[PDB]
Amino acid sequence: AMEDFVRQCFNPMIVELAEKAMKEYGEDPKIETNKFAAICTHLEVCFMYSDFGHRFEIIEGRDRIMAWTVVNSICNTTGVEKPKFLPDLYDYKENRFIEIGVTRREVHIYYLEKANKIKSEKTHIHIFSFTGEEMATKADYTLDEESRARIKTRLFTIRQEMASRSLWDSFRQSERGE
Ligand SMILES: Cc1cc(O)c(=O)c(O)cc1C(=O)O
Ligand SMILES: [Mn+2]
Ligand SMILES: [Mn+2]
Repeated sequence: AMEDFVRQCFNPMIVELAEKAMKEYGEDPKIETNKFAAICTHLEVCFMYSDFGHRFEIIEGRDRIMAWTVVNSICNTTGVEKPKFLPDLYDYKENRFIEIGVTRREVHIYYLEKANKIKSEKTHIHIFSFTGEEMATKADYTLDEESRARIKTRLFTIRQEMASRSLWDSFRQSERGE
């Protein structure tokens, strides 16, 4: 049911990118169905965020070779510190990487996990929940209210579609994909 749900509510490119990523690391998306849904969800949010501005460089969704090529290449032309971990976007207006978090838990909680994981980076953090809460570094939310409203609407809709299908309770308790 969860596998059908994802093949039906995300566009084939997101599904294929997610499915490929899982199968390369030896994860079956027919088994790790919550993870599958989360990877698709987070991918879609990153694509939506980029699309609301050539203000953003999409790093998430690329193979590792291309992602590091995009990163090293931004760093050499801007001078900005090289992150330890692949972030999700680069913002050419504010001249900072963005790490995008999508969480079934509280936003402050997942914010802290992110901020701790990348403690020594100057990467901007933007957390979304499936409840329409966000939290971002210095309460700087990067996007305009409308672009953020679209993302929150899309995430709430995924939640409710999952609930229509009696999948939400599994998904929200499953913390995998975070
Ligand atoms: C959990 C995780 C979450 C992310 O938001 C992310 O952007 C990412 O690139 C990777 C992972 C991850 O599986 O390490
Ligand atoms: Mn990422
Ligand atoms: Mn992310």
